[PDB]
Order: sequence, then structure tokens, then C-alpha cells
Amino acid sequence: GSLTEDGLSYKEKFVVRSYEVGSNKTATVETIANLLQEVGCNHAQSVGFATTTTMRKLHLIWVTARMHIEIYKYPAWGDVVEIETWCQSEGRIGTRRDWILKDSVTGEVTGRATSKWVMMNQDTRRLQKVSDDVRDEYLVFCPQEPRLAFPEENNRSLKKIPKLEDPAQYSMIGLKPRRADLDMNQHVNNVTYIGWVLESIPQEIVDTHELQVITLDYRRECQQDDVVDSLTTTTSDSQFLHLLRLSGDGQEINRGTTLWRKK
Amino acid sequence: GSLTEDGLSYKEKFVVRSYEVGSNKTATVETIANLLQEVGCNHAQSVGFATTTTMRKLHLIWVTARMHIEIYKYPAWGDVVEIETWCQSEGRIGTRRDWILKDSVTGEVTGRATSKWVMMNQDTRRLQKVSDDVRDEYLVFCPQEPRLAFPEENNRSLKKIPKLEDPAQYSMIGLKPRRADLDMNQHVNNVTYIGWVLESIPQEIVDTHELQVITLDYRRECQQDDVVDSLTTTTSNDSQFLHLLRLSGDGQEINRGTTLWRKK
Ligand SMILES: N#Cc1ccccc1O
Ligand SMILES: N#Cc1ccccc1O
Ligand SMILES: N#Cc1ccccc1O
Ligand SMILES: N#Cc1ccccc1O
Repeated sequence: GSLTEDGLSYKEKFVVRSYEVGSNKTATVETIANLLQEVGCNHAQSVGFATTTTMRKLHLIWVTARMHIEIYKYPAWGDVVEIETWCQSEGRIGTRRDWILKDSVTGEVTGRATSKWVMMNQDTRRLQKVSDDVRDEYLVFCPQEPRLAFPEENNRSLKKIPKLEDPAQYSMIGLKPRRADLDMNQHVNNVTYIGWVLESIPQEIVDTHELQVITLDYRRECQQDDVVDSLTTTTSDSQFLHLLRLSGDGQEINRGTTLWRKK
Repeated sequence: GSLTEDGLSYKEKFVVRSYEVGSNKTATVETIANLLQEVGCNHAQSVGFATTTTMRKLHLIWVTARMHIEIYKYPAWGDVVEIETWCQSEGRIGTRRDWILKDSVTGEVTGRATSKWVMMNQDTRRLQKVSDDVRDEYLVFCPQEPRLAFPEENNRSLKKIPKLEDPAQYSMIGLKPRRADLDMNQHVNNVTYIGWVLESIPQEIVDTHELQVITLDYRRECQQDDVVDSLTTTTSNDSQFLHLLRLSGDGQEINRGTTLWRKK
């Protein structure tokens, strides 16, 4: 991978692996989400990091608030997918990281994604919002003119998501993380939550449709000893409303929506 | 990746990813097992496949009976690991696939692995000794002189594993696969079973030790609707454990194994 000519975005190519594909022999949306995370980390490394020494001193970290992914064509097993990523500050609110996925052979855009990140104290888990001196440190690595993977005014990535009301149409109960679901800091990987959302989609949908769009809000983290229930109701192409909540008290951890196109 | 000069082994390099590492910022044993599977798959593709046209006609597949991995140094996040793999027939019993892992910078061997595979009818699940006509088709892609990743006299890779007796010292109950644990044929990925074995190792061991050796026997498959219990008992500067995976209800065995850990 490498920073582009202007040093304001980063590109990396990936060969889709045999264990990374589903039954149609194309990459799963979780493999795609793992690759977006990987190119995001390689971008942060290439420019000196994604916390600055200032954030590290204040015990401040970046945390995902929302992930939105739209795929037109999933890369097949053995195909090379090229991914370009960049960041942009959105004022005191937080920062956005965008991605563009392309077929390396044709050069056509096969997917796009956008995420919203907020600053949080690592210990108290309190938000606080982006400070003046911290922001300045990041500004030099972001384009100043708006560069959006989803430019359209009031598009799918910015839509408010409602809370699913019981009884849910479908559910997968008692989902628990294992060591492979944790990251290097022993926290559940953000991609695991996407997998848990998808657990309550009926197999008949998975067999006859392809996932086109997924939007997922992150409200609270699932700890190593937590148990999750994944709820799904049809709201319609097929569209679904999703809710992840901790098995006991029913505390919400995530809410989202999915849009599926008939194969 | 590419077949070597003699066309009898295959090499591929991998850059360790950020989500592939544990708390030490080095690759997990499950990341390593996934990479061995990937280089095995790329080797089969580079030579025409890992079923031959005759096996597909007969509804015959290769299935793993045993996996044995020994790691000296786990590659760090960002490091390039080079893996060489080859196959050898072991008569009518079945075939063996071996791997050698190396640090791409130093050229030193950082790990090695060996696996035993048997032929099985895909539908009846019945095992069979490898026939001559099928065997002959594979022989041209394997070295004829023995090439072993574990040459040693009574090496760890060939040791018989006993059945853990209740009560187990440690256990992780109610483990279930999710869609990410399945392969392209909707079967639980062989690496998931390694993860499930490791689930019952106490966190204190994981924090103070590094996994050196894991040997795992595969007896039966966990289906999509099955639930698994992972049992572990200490059998021992080094810690050794006996492992058992069994289906949560009736207690039917799916896997047995052993692990050896060295103090960090
Ligand atoms: N904000 C921000 C940012 C920009 C370039 C690379 C890494 C980052 O976290
Ligand atoms: N997640 C998780 C986890 C952590 C330590 C032991 C077992 C687990 O499933
Ligand atoms: N047996 C065997 C074998 C050898 C080279 C590549 C793939 C194989 O299944
Ligand atoms: N394993 C598995 C699985 C298959 C279909 C739906 C949900 C699942 O966890």
C-alpha cells in the first residue's frame, strides 16, 4: 500500500482469500469491513500514528459511531480489489473516514463506504468532543475541500435509524464473542457486530439475495462476558430494521438497516 | 505465490494484518492456521485442481484427520512471513500436507506444520483407502523421496491422544458457529475448531505463556445447528494440556488434542 501523490489519501490492493468468501465464492461483507479497517490502519501508520501524542497524553481515543457500506459487486475469490481511503474533519463533532473500492482489472467502482468517528476518554468512556489543539494536528493529513464517498444531499448514509419494537420478526439469541473476535487491545472487533446483525437474517434471504447496503450505529460496546441477542424485522428489494441488545437487561449496543437485491 | 523451480512445492508471502494479531501484536495461531489453508488452496489451484476429475465423478473429497503446528516465533503485525508447502502420499492410508514458515527478512524457520488427510465419500461420509487410479493422478505433483517437516524419531506430530475424562479442570460451554465460521461449502472451517479448543485455556495462561505446539484430531463435524463444549485439563517452565470438544447434548466427540505452552 501507499499514500497517493498529494499525500492526502491512501491506496492498497488485496487478493481475496479462500476462507474470505461465502457460498457464491465472492468476499463476504465482513471480509470487506475487515479490509476497510486494514487500509485505515495502514493509512494511519504511513503518516506517523490513530491517536496523536497529545491524545495519548490525555487518554483520548477515536471510536466508531456509525459505519455505512454500499457494494455493487463483491470481488470473487482470487480477484484483486483496490481500496482508496481518506479522512476529513467535520468540526468539533468528529471525523469521517471514507473508502472507495475498485476492481483492479477494469478500474470500475465496485463499492463505497463512510464512517463517523468521535473522541472519547479511554477510561471514563465520556465523549467531550474534538478540541482545538488536537484538531490542528490532524488537519495537515486531510483534504481541505470536501471529498465525499456519498455526496448526494440527504443520502442513505445520513438517515436516522429507529429503534426496533418487540416482538421482532426474526431473532438469533445468546451470541457470545470468542478470542478470535477480539482486537489487540482485547476489545470486540467492530466487524463482529456486523456479523451479529446478519445472524438474524433468514437463510432464504441470504440464498436468494445479495446484500447491497448496510448502515450500523454503535452505541455501547459488548464486553468479553456479555451475551447478545440479534433482532430483525422486515420493513419493505428487501429492507430490514436491526437491533443488537445485551441478553439480560436488554441494553442497546447497536441499531442498523440492510437493503438486499434479488440475485 | 508460486510453484518452486521443480514444481513439487509452493511458496507464498503474507503481510500480517492489524486484525490478525493478539495482545502481543503478533499473529494468532488461528491466523497462522488460516494462512496454511490459504497457501494449500493456492498450491492446489496452481496445478489444476483439491479433487481430481475422477474424485468429483465418484463424489469423493479430501478431509482433515489431524493438524499439528509448532511455532518458534509468531510474526509481528506488518511483518512478512514466507510459507512453503508440499504434499506426499502415505500409501493407501491417505496423504500428508506439510508447511514451513520463515521470516522473510532473516530467512530463519519460525514454524512448521503437518496434516493428515483421508478420502471420504461426500454424501455417505464413509472413509476409504485411496485407490490406485486416483492415487496415480496425484503422484506427479508430489516429491517421491520422503520430505518431512517433522523428521524426528518419535516426534510430537505422530503421538496418540487420549480421551479426557470428566470432570474436566476447565470448560467453555455452549459454543456455536456463526456465518463467518463457515467455508464456501457452508461447512464449519477447520480453523474454528482450533479456536474452540483454545476457548477453555485460562486467560492467566494466555497472558503469561506463548503457545508452542498444538496437535488436533478431527473425528466428526460440528453442523450449523450443533452446540459445542470445550474441555481442558492440565497434564503437566512449560505447561501441557489435554483437550476435548464434544457436542453439548449427548456428548458425542468431535475433536481431541493437546497444547504445549512456554512461559513468556
Ligand atoms: N483524522 C485523521 C487521519 C488522517 C489521516 C490518517 C489518519 C488519520 O487518523
Ligand atoms: N471474547 C472473549 C473471551 C476472552 C477470554 C476467554 C474466552 C473468551 O471467549
Ligand atoms: N496429494 C496432493 C496434492 C499435491 C499437490 C497439490 C495439490 C494436491 O492435492
Ligand atoms: N453456522 C451457522 C449459521 C448458519 C445460518 C444462519 C446462522 C448461523 O449462525
